[PDB]
Amino acid sequence: GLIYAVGGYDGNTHLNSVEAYDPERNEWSLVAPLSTRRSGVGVAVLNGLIYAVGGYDGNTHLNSVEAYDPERNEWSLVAPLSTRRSGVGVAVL
Amino acid sequence: GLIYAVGGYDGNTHLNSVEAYDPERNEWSLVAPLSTRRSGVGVAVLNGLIYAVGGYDGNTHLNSVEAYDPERNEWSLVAPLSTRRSGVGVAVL
Amino acid sequence: GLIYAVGGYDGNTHLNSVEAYDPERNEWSLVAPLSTRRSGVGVAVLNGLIYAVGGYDGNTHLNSVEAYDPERNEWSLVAPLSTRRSGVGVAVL
Repeated sequence: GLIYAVGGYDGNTHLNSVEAYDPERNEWSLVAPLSTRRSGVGVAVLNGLIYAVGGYDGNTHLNSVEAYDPERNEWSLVAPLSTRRSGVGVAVL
Repeated sequence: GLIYAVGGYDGNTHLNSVEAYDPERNEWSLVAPLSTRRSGVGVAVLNGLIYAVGGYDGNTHLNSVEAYDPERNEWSLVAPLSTRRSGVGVAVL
Repeated sequence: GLIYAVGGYDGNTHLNSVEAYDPERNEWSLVAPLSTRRSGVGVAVLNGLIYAVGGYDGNTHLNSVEAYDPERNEWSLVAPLSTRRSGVGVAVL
């Protein structure tokens, strides 16, 4: 029941930070950041984990993928994509 | 059972417009626009509302967030992110 | 139970390729590509299909929309948006 906002680009850097919105309280709070800065990142939820797929870290388009476990507040890197992808769409089916 | 397309960038302006697709009829129709133009916007659905998170309005990267109620066809602004984020990934967990 | 990564931009071209992640095996595999290269594409899942909405193909911002049927491994084009939209957010409600 939370909305997670993962990465992106502010007016100054590509972001590794992640924040979560609680609609009951109308508040966002920062949680554990990604391993890598990622804008243009695709995000999906599968088996209670949040996957962050691809993006751009300021230095290169990314093929890496990492998964967030809310029960532990940590991200871990998993198998990368076949190709670097920023501006990627992600869905779970 | 509708697909909402929120904001974006055409070949001429960043967009505040929003349109909804009905697969039964293979048609898109325009609904109420966002308060702000937003490309690179993250969108998620929680408690029957559509949240539009961050993006870019042509003038600045955005920390603002707004929520759409389909029963009223209106968007309203809620608490902003801690940081401006365009190219942000959003998921609900 | 798979995560699909649709389109995007590598360090060399806008992408029509699509790959699917199986968390049980920690592997991605390439499936049928989109009709069009699409970065900045919005993706959502409705009635067992994956919709790819808008984006950019290297030549132009896109109003086209296509839908993937995993049982047939094919994409087909459906009704386009009213407006070209890349950097578009997409959700299903």
